[PDB]
Amino acid sequence: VVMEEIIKKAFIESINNIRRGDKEEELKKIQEKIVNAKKIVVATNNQKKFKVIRDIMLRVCNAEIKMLDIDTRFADLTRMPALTKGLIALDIEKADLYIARGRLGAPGSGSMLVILDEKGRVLTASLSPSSVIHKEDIEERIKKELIEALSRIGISILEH
Amino acid sequence: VVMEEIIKKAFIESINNIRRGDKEEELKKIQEKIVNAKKIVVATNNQKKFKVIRDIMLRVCNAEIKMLDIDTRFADLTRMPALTKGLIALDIEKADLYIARGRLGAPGSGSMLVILDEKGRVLTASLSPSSVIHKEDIEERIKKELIEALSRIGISI
Amino acid sequence: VVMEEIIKKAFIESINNIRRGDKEEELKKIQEKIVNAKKIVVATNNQKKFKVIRDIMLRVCNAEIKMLDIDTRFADLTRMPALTKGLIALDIEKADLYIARGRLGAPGSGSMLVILDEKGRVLTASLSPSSVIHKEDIEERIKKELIEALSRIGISILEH
Amino acid sequence: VVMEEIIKKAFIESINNIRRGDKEEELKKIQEKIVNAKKIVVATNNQKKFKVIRDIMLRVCNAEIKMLDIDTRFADLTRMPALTKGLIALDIEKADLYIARGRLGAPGSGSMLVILDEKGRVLTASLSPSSVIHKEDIEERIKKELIEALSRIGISI
Ligand SMILES: Cc1cc(OP(=O)(O)OC[C@H]2O[C@@H](n3cnc4c(=O)[nH]c(N)nc43)[C@H](O)[C@@H]2O)c(C)c(=O)[nH]1
Ligand SMILES: Cc1cc(OP(=O)(O)OC[C@H]2O[C@@H](n3cnc4c(=O)[nH]c(N)nc43)[C@H](O)[C@@H]2O)c(C)c(=O)[nH]1
Ligand SMILES: Cc1cc(OP(=O)(O)OC[C@H]2O[C@@H](n3cnc4c(=O)[nH]c(N)nc43)[C@H](O)[C@@H]2O)c(C)c(=O)[nH]1
Ligand SMILES: Cc1cc(OP(=O)(O)OC[C@H]2O[C@@H](n3cnc4c(=O)[nH]c(N)nc43)[C@H](O)[C@@H]2O)c(C)c(=O)[nH]1
Ligand SMILES: Nc1nc2c(ncn2[C@@H]2O[C@H](COP(=O)(O)OP(=O)(O)O)[C@@H](O)[C@H]2O)c(=O)[nH]1
Ligand SMILES: [Mg+2]
Ligand SMILES: [Mg+2]
Repeated sequence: VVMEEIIKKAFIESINNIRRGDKEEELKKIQEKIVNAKKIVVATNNQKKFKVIRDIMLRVCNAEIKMLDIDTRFADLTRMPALTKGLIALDIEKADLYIARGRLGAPGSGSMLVILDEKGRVLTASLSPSSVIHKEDIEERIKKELIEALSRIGISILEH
Repeated sequence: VVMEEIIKKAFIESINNIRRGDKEEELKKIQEKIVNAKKIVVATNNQKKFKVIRDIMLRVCNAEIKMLDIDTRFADLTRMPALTKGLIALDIEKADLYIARGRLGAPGSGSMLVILDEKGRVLTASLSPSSVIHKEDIEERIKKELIEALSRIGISI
Repeated sequence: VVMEEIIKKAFIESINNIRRGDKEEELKKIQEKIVNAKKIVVATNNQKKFKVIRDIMLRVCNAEIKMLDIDTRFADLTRMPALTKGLIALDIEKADLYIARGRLGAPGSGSMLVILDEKGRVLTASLSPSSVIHKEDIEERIKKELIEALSRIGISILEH
Repeated sequence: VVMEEIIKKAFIESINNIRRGDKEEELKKIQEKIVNAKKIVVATNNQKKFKVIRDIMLRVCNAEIKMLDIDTRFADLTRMPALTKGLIALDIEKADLYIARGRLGAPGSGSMLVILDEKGRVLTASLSPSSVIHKEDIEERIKKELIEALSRIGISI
């Protein structure tokens, strides 16, 4: 069943006041979109943030993965920089998923990593404190944010 | 030093390719906005949700804390329901801080708890998976979400 | 050539600070999207708005055109209700274009008619005052809105 | 009565499915916020957009009026740049009214002039076609946009 249909049903539940959380069928659909993706676009500058994310994604899918270099001055004055980044990618490349990483909200708010589908829907995301608290190397943070973003919707990065 | 000024300095750092992450002064300003709020709106009309959140906030600040008048479940038809719940609150009550908890994104995407300031800025947030994964009490979950949203910007219970 | 590439060119003009207005290639692409649509969804439950819109759109394209079948009234709790409606249609139906009409922003701000494509981009739009001021039948207002929305991006609705 | 309270009444009409169009009381409130503004910010660092808009607003109010120190061109890669510009002004400046002018949506979609209040709500707005269609100077178009935005909410010169 198409994604549009599963979503119309969750919306009807809410109108009729009987919506009692996320459903199994919904999680399954999000899993499918991710593992069967054919094209993925990652929004970063920097050839080594790209490498951490590409090596993790090749473990869950058989997709072509392309970097896209976003002049970030055009995202970091918006209300929600990471989310802005993914949508910039959405407008200028055809793909099945878009992954981006940046400031969550107002300055001092820390990090967000987010995954969008081909219509801009937020499928999953992950968060980190300001580096002034967690004090980890940016590469190591990206790894953890990705692994948790995949696992909270049911995709394990371990051997099957 | 007022919030407008701190954000201007951060914005001009980004214009000049000098921004190297969140600064000390930015964390301290957020911390202050939260511990010094005189009025907090919880963007909900479910009494269970309201109660866990009111009781926790009462340990970090000294504010009047009220729930909303109308059902925020109608936010569940937008792209980012939790976010929408905050902005609904902001439209219909004056307050220094708005707290809202709902679905993150599309159906299946789990939870988001977010804290907004009086102009709708996003100060901090935390996320959980769908409950069919974590299998916890909703009151337990809200409790862990709020504690993490505070500790990540440097407030400890 | 594809919409992603045309938008990329425009984004690279802004980055390089030589973006001195919309380009003819941009207008042509938007016209083409509208003229060649096969499926259109009108994000309304009002049979009177639907009819003005369907009778006008049939003059410029040869598409299947339908309305939305869940309640749209809850859009009126959000910041930009006409927009929200278009995005609710996007999320629950497959189509090449979405057309919505509602309140512009805050209570008292009048009406917006808006047109989105399959990825949620805003292609064109038009406004009316509150009817406390303009005082006209709704059908007449819908008609004028749609006509201006189409012609400001270069689609003539007249004889020929 | 305050804006929050007028907005809550309208939201309750929608929930009970009795809302129609705009109310008289709502128009008067918006009129009153604009005519009595003490501080207006024009969301731009371009002097030419600033003068046209400053000159028109002085025909309807007695506000102090300012522009910004930073360029708002950095909004032009978002989905709705004119909106984004207004929100960038709201984040770095306290005012009663914010006025912004930019692209409506996607490239080729024309222009939008938009007015926000102190919490970011959209009060009124005006659109033009791309200039390759209308062919007029930018100072003339901005002048037309602003005059229509005020008259559509009932403020005339
Ligand atoms: C993950 C998710 C949250 C959500 O919004 P909420 O207002 O937080 O939750 C609506 C209902 O969904 C169920 N639920 C949400 N979170 C939880 C949870 O963490 N543990 C349990 N047991 N149940 C939950 C409860 O019945 C809630 O009352 C909605 C509407 C959704 O579709 N998915
Ligand atoms: C939290 C935050 C993130 C952010 O955007 P990003 O693209 O993720 O980071 C831009 C720079 O900000 C710093 N930074 C962000 N997160 C981290 C991190 O987790 N560890 C380290 N060492 N540094 C980081 C790095 O120097 C990056 O090169 C920006 C732009 C911001 O203001 N705050
Ligand atoms: C319609 C449109 C507007 C727009 O942003 P703006 O800040 O309003 O204008 C950017 C440049 O686009 C040109 N422009 C915009 N509106 C006009 C106009 O009404 N008349 C003329 N002659 N030119 C205009 C000017 O060169 C502006 O400096 C952008 C960035 C865009 O891509 N399209
Ligand atoms: C200006 C405005 C519009 C609006 O939403 P809409 O879907 O555009 O219109 C809602 C109802 O308000 C009335 N109405 C709206 N626009 C018009 C109009 O232009 N002429 C007339 N006669 N009536 C109108 C009709 O009863 C509509 O069905 C809402 C919900 C609002 O609060 N304000
Ligand atoms: N009797 C009556 N019903 C109305 C009027 N305006 C709207 N309605 C009802 O409300 C429905 C929704 O219309 P509207 O909210 O404009 O549609 P939307 O564009 O889907 O939001 C209509 O189809 C009518 O049944 C009116 O003036 N009189
Ligand atoms: Mg309606
Ligand atoms: Mg003919």
